[PDB]
Amino acid sequence: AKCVSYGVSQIKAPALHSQGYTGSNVKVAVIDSGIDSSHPDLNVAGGASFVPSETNPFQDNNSHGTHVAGTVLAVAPSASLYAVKVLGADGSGQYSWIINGIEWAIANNMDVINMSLGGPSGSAALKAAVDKAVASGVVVVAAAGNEGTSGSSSTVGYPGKYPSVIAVGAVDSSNQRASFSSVGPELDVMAPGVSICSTLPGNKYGAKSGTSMASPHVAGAAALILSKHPNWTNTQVRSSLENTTTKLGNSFYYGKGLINVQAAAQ
Ligand code: NA
Repeated sequence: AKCVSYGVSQIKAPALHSQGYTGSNVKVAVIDSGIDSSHPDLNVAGGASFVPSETNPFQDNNSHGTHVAGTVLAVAPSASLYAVKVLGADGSGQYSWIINGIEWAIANNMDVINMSLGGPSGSAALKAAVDKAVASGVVVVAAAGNEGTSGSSSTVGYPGKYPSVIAVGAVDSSNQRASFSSVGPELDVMAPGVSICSTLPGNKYGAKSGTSMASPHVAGAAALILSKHPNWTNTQVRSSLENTTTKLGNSFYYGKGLINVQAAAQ
């Protein structure tokens, strides 16, 4: 059959879906390792690859992007997906490629960007890309990272670390922060990211854990909110999202807490 991550119910999407809103007409760029468009439960509307060795953004050699992309879809089934391939088959990519995929989203008028990816070093140009995307009105979401903790140090990666990005940590089914989830003052909200079941390449399904799994729930969520309020700006979308979370533990670890889409959409 299939699975829908349990995070769809947990972030309260079904209520949006039941109000009639499902991400309709919202453009979401899934900045990852491609998306296997050949999957039946997955419809990709377009995309582009910045990985020179891997020229087909609709071919996913890793599984990462298909999974992440199926999670967005699960939260917002009618969203339009763009596969922006910046991570090759090993799971890694240049910062350059990433900016390139980010510059492609701005230019193609994406409404939402999901980056379930991260690096330990800052880039002023990656920082400029995300800032420009947000300035262009795109809602940018990224994984907060899977670096655990380190004393008092922020373990939030880049770009999750920039203030213009919404960095998403991961919770499990019982809202407990996942051991691996990065922490730090830049962590903004949480979403499920432990053993999340989603689509895989070759008419498959599988679960994975990671802030990368959390990120797409928050991105599919912004797409639900948009479909209900297409005139809201990104700033508005994002604010509703942070302002209506279910508070959990302290902020260094959980951020503002878990997102509640029913509430966010108002
Ligand atoms: Na941030």
